[PDB]
Amino acid sequence: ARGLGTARLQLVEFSAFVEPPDAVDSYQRHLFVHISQHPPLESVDVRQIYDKFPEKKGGLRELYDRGPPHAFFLVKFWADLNWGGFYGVSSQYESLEHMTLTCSSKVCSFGKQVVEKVETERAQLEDGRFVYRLLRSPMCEYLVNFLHKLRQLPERYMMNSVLENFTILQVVTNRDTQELLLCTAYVFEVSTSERGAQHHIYRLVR
Ligand SMILES: CCOC(=O)c1cnn2c(=O)cc(-c3ccc(C(F)(F)F)cc3)[nH]c12
Repeated sequence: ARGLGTARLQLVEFSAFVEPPDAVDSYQRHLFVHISQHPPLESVDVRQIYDKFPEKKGGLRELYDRGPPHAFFLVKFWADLNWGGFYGVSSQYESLEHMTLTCSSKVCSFGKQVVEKVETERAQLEDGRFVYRLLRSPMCEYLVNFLHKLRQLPERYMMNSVLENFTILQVVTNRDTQELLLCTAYVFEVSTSERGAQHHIYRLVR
């Protein structure tokens, strides 16, 4: 694996952003986190992140046991919290086979599920490949609220302390055959002021 994606499904873009209200006058947007995928990746042993994701039911541990392991990834984000209009999230996946996807996103706090978002995306055949777009989806209110509180902290190390207990688990399944296609675990730190968002993608091995 050389990127976030498998033989059956590749992540092309993900971004979490805000467009200030004056973007209508002159467009701009702030990216909190961003992955653009328009030598193999480093690996991380899954035991090292087991605590950040509750055992619970159908958690990282359970899903990873069912497999296949080449479908499991860890993304480390350095979020850019240096920026009040539209808060949005955009995702795009690609595949060679025609499928209907169910994308489940679970937000955890202190290894306890807080909110869950589930959506179904159908394929658009474009240039011999199938594309799945969910663009400009409104960011869930819990995380818009979280970002506002998070930016109020006076110290970067306090934001990292808070973000230590904050994880997202994203599961993409083939809706018709129910087989898992992709599972990404996301962990978070805050980027320093001058640096924008950054990420590091790893394969989850055990
Ligand atoms: C990481 C993968 O996320 C998703 O797949 C997804 C789906 N709905 N969704 C939101 O409705 C808000 C965020 C988000 C909001 C804020 C931040 C952060 F800036 F705090 F890091 C990160 C993700 N993320 C998501």
